[PDB]
Amino acid sequence: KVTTVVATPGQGPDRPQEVSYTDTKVIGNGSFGVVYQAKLCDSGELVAIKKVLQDKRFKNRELQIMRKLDHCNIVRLRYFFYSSGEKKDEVYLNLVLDYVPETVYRVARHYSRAKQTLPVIYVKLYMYQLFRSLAYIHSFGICHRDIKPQNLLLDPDTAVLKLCDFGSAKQLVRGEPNVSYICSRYYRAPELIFGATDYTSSIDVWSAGCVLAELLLGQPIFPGDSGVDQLVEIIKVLGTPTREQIREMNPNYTEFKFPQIKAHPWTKVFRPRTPPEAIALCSRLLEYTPTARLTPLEACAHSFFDELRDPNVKLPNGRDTPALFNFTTQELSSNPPLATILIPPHAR
Amino acid sequence: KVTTVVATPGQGPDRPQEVSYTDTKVIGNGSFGVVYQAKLCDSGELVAIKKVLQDKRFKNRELQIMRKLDHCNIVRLRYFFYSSGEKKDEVYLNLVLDYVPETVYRVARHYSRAKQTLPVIYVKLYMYQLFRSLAYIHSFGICHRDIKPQNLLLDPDTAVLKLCDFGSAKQLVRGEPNVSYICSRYYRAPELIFGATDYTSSIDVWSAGCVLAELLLGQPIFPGDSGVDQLVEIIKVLGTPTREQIREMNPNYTEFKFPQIKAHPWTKVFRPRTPPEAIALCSRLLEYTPTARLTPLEACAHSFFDELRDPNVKLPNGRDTPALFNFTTQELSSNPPLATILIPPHAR
Ligand SMILES: N#C[C@@H](Cc1nc2nc(NC3CCCCC3)nc(N)n2n1)C(N)=O
Ligand SMILES: N#C[C@@H](Cc1nc2nc(NC3CCCCC3)nc(N)n2n1)C(N)=O
Ligand SMILES: [Cl-]
Ligand SMILES: [Cl-]
Ligand code: NA
Repeated sequence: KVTTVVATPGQGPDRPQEVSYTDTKVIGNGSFGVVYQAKLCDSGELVAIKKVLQDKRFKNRELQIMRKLDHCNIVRLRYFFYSSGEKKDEVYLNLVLDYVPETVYRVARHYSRAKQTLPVIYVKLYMYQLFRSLAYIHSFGICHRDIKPQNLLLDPDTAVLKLCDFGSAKQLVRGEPNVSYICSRYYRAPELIFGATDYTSSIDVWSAGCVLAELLLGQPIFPGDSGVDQLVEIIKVLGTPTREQIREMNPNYTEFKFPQIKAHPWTKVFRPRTPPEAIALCSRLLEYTPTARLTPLEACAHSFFDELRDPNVKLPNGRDTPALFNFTTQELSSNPPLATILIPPHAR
Repeated sequence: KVTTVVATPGQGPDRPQEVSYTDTKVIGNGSFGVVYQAKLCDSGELVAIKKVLQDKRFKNRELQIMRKLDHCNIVRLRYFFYSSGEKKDEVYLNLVLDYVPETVYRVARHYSRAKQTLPVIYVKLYMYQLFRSLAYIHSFGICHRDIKPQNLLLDPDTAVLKLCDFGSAKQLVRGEPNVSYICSRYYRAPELIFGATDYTSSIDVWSAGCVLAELLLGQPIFPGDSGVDQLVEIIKVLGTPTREQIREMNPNYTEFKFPQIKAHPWTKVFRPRTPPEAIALCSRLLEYTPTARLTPLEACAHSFFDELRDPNVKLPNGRDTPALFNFTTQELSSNPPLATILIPPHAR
């Protein structure tokens, strides 16, 4: 009922601490392992405890990444500790994360059952914060590789979004291959569908574009149970990829024949009330050619998010906007001059 | 109510004729298009009509393949015709197939939802016929590439199984590249998960192995929404692949690290009392090394199907089994001496 473990502070001094927690229950299963909710005894603060198999023979990459990340739009690591668990003779890594009450997946499914779509102000807020989180991790060469609604945590009251799951995350290095089989069905970049191993951080931009399109639409834009089926849905919207485009995605694939279809114009993909700036942003995210896609920071600076930089912007609930403009040098490092757009006059 | 088209027979002279049908209704969707049931006015016979967009550029390969195939365990293409459809000025190919009332998918789910398993006699009947269809197409060098319960049709009362959807099927040629992104989630050989463009007909055997497993087990054996999750599940059963096994699947993956995990003995994967020869056949289909997997024809000859060769065997409904032993020469061509096992005494 009250459990006590010795744990290391996620960030801060490397000094072990006694940590007591109660009201423990399973909130999720998965290929990774188990997620638990619990309450810290000292503070009363809720946490989420992600428990995963530890590879006995090399240090855990997820832990390593999560210990260097510090950002308002990434879920915080409070503590970690090793333990035994279900399977015999295994050591488990336990990541003690700040609890967050909702996910983008769950909110999006709430409006879908009400035959409604998320109000656009929320879509700007959440997508803006996702892009800021990607700008941050990308500035360290870290690619998330599994951007999807389930991994986007929301606090509905504050409209703050936090990026979870660094279980697939990896620092990408040019000339060093990467497994092609990361990323979840609907959110996978074409280069990944094509089994590329030399892909870039722009795979997260594609994933992010799929999420935005999906919030606008009320359903996934590129569904399918096979790669073929996904490609067809992609080709239906984007049109047939040229050979030049294919060579940039996976050069092994340039001589394959593809379904011959004309690009279905973007304005008719989305609902009539969809804002045209949103449609423009989707088109600049969901590009075949990886380097033609907006960077996260450029995405942040897109006109769709202008309403966020309006000093007179309020949320529906009445509350002010969360922190959107406290950008660090690290965050801006890919394109410092973009600060002139991203940090509006009323915040300098 | 009555629709009249000009259609060409699936087989025989390219002689377009008037074909009238009625009692038209939708029984399916997909990336491909839509599926209809209908009734042929002349004969009263039921058909399914697969409607798909046509490429005025290049020939339809699905059509080409289905015109050539003649086999008791492959759905017969009765007619094809061109039409107007969804997109305004676009040409649709309509494949008119023999109606079959059920699928393995539906049957398996019926049982699944009731927390029961298919009786093994039915697992024998269906999997044997599946392997027979595979031996036949493979003998022409044609790989299906999308084996899964939804593509397996059956008549409940005769117990006959027929293999549908040749939309992904291709004649494979060694050393010539193929798209890796075919085959539906759960049924995909690990070489496809690794994005191999170089692969063989043995991907169908892996898939078939996944169907056998799924019917014994009551759920898919390697679920997951990412390739990584699929692979975790695979390794938990098969154990970590050796460097050599990896090289046989995709040599570009040899230098990546994999979870160090011990094989789960195969007997403890399935519920107790699961026939041991069902388990043995599974272990010879679901092999990392693609060349180590049984051929379809070897699969048919496996002891798991001995009961089918019994002169006294009957279906549960009391009728005789369908025709299981009337092999052609083409069918036996991969390994003709296997006829000794495959055609039992009472059938010669
Ligand atoms: N575990 C885990 C996720 C990240 C995650 N998921 C969370 N869910 C929550 N809360 C849930 C929101 C969904 C509704 C029930 C609790 N809180 C946190 N910190 N995380 N963090 C992963 N796969 O890495
Ligand atoms: N079209 C199509 C499927 C094959 C297919 N599916 C069928 N379903 C039926 N009948 C349904 C099966 C069970 C559900 C009711 C009707 N009949 C036929 N001939 N086919 N043929 C494909 N993806 O190519
Ligand atoms: Cl035959
Ligand atoms: Cl049945
Ligand atoms: Na090979």
